Amino acid sequence: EIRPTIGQQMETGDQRFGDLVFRQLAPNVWQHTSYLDMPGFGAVASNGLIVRDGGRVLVVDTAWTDDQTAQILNWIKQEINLPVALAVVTHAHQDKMGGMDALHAAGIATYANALSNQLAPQEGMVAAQHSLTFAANGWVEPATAPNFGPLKVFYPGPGHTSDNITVGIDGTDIAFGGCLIKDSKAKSLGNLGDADTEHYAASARAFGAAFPKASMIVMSHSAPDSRAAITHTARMADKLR
Ligand SMILES: CC1(C)S[C@H]([C@H](NC(=O)[C@H](N)c2ccccc2)C(=O)O)N[C@H]1C(=O)O
Ligand SMILES: [O-]
Ligand SMILES: [Zn+2]
Ligand SMILES: [Zn+2]
Repeated sequence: EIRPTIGQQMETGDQRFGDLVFRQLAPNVWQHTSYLDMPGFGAVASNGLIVRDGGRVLVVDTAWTDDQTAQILNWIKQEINLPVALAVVTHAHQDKMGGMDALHAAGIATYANALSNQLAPQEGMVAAQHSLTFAANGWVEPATAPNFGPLKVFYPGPGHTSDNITVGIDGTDIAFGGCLIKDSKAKSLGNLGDADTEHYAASARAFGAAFPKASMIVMSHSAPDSRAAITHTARMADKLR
């Protein structure tokens, strides 16, 4: 059993598949979890999403590595057995974009914030194939996100990074904050090295206001939580200013 140093532990309802863990969150939504092993420190878990939208699958975030991301595709083939149409990746860091080459090799169309694509090489990441742009209110420009089905992509402003984006799943209780949101019991906002400490709190609140209905808040390094994760993240961020 994988017991992360950072990230949620395995609980009942989790399925181990190769080096990864999968958890069903709703009839057509699963959380993928992958682990980066740091010698002398242990494993760091990272979470993304898998969405079945009719007859295709949509992915939110890669795993840490190409091989782990290929394992996600293999899990999809074995458990869902539908074509993977596209992926949205939520900023240019390894936990979110480390497996882009695996998606590209499989013929999967990839999308990221234009800024993520611009930062990608500087951050050691392969850029997505397509760039999302955003209105001043944070909502994705519709023509840059064609055929996204239930995915509602929102740029909340600079926080964890300047490029961080978020994704709601229409028809479900779920909104995904990626690395921007930490859980309601976290005492740290994680790595603030690339963070905007002035604007973080407003960005966390903007995420909450963009997806006001969502009751299940999914994030990169904790199990899904209530909206208290948003409130708590914003309150920790208030202390940075
Ligand atoms: C879990 C993290 C503390 S690390 C991760 C990310 N860092 C990486 O992907 C690094 N490439 C990395 C280096 C060494 C060990 C683990 C991750 C970041 O800086 O936002 N997201 C951070 C976060 O979400 O707070
Ligand atoms: O990250
Ligand atoms: Zn990051
Ligand atoms: Zn992270």
